[PDB]
Amino acid sequence: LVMTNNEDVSGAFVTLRVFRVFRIFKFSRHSQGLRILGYTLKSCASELGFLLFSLTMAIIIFATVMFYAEKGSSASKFTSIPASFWYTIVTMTTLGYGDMVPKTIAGKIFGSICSLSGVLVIALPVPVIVSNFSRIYHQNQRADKRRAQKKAR
Amino acid sequence: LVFYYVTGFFIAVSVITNVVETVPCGTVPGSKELPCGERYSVAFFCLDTACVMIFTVEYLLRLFAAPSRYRFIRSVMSIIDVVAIMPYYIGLVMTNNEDVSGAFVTLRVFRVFRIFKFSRHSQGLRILGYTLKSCASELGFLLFSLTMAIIIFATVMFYAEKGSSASKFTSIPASFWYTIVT
Repeated sequence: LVMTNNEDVSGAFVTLRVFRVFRIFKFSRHSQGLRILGYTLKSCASELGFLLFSLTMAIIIFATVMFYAEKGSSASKFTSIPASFWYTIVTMTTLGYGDMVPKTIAGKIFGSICSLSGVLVIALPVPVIVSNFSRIYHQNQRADKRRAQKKAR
Repeated sequence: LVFYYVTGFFIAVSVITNVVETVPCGTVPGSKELPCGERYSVAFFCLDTACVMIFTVEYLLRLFAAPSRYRFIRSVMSIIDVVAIMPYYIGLVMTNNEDVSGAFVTLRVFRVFRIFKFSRHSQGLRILGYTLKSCASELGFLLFSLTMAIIIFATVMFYAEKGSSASKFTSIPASFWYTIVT
């Protein structure tokens, strides 16, 4: 309202229009699920930090290696280390869009290593996170049943 | 505490600058576009030399106080700092005067190997290393199984899809890529 399209430029309004979806979170009080997932994200806060750090340095290492391996080629779309974060987070996560693929005989080796390394690195939190999700949900389940057994009395 | 919070600073500074030295930025309206790392040659030369200095000064005082001034040299971080620094000293001994494109990146790549100094900072990297060592029996079997499975499936796909129009399966060495992708 304050800034209706009279005083507006294309590079100034979507940055707040995007936030409109942020109202979907009000569903929290409706579903025990979103709130319990938030609580178990908070309870596991120690693990996501290590996941983020490991992911970041692994991206760095493998981006440098693939960059220097596949740098000199015909139209090698690995123009930069900032241009090989995309490829490496695609590979490490086993997406594989196929827009950038190595074509050396060294780049292939390092990509094949990169994919397994990503499978390894990312599979560290997903044990504990799902374990604690189950844990908190069963805790609340026995909580509700305990209160109900109290309401028997 | 402050020594730790200030030595964690310069590993990071070198990492970030080694990252950025490749970003093509600066249109250079006079000539073609250059990587930032070389157009500002002295800017990054000073940074690299300075962080080399900091790592060396840390390394000396680290070594000097070891019970075994030798068992510290066989350490897990000894070779870390050694190979962290050395590709600079060879960058001095072999400055671009005596250099060929196929001889210098093979040591320039090692520059990222200094990122491992973050080990003593985070319990995570060290514990992950210790559990890689504790599971050393399983990675061997994984490597062997992967290698023979690649062999088998590469041969099978090779002989199946060999005869086709532009069948890019020209070789068993040409069907390791496809099979480790799949």
